Amino acid sequence: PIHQLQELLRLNGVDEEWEPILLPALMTLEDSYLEWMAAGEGYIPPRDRLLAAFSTLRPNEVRYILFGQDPGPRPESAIGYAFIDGRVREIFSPRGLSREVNRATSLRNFIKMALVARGSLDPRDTSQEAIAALDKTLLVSQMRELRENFERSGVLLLNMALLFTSKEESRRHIRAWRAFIEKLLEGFEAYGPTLILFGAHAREVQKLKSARGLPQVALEHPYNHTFIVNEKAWELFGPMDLLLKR
Repeated sequence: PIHQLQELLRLNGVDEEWEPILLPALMTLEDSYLEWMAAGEGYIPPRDRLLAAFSTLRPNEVRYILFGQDPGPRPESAIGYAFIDGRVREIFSPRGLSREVNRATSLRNFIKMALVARGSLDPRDTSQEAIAALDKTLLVSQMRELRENFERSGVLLLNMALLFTSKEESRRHIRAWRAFIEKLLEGFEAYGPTLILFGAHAREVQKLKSARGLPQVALEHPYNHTFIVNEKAWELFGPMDLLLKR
């Protein structure tokens, strides 16, 4: 069971530094569950990416924990990060945002919000035309790069459940992973990262005894167009400059 867990961390490229925090948390899962997960069949993302959010950051670099619900329904979308859609490649296109970004509503509005936050777009014109006209030499061009700048800001992209099987079971999986999220937050108490809580998650995470210690920022949810012009979102994400290429 532990041997399997250290194989799992490996398989995902997660550094040994994570073991004091990650192994206890993963040890909160029931063991029928852990054997099944070790078989690595019947769920997304693939087992070698379950822990992808932990594969670059080290515990002492985490400054923000950004929550999502679960890896979602599309296999191509789920790559082990809470908020990033695996189907996106190019952020932009000659008419503005790419097709993949535009269908991913939350990400479309988050990117527009970032463009507004840095002052590239005026909050009253965030059309695809306004975006198409902007000079993008200094901005990232790939979803890969957006996620990497999430990690350069210390943002752990954490899903409440690290795997998905089918829509109907998502609730069950979330209940299976709660103790894990929770031991996990227990481990960060000393570090004190800020929990970034979209929509219902804010209220939900209050039920965790251990979320109580950590600082929190409750925002509404980027699927709403209102999120584009929400100045608390500008204040939180602006200093990260997530669209600036490095």
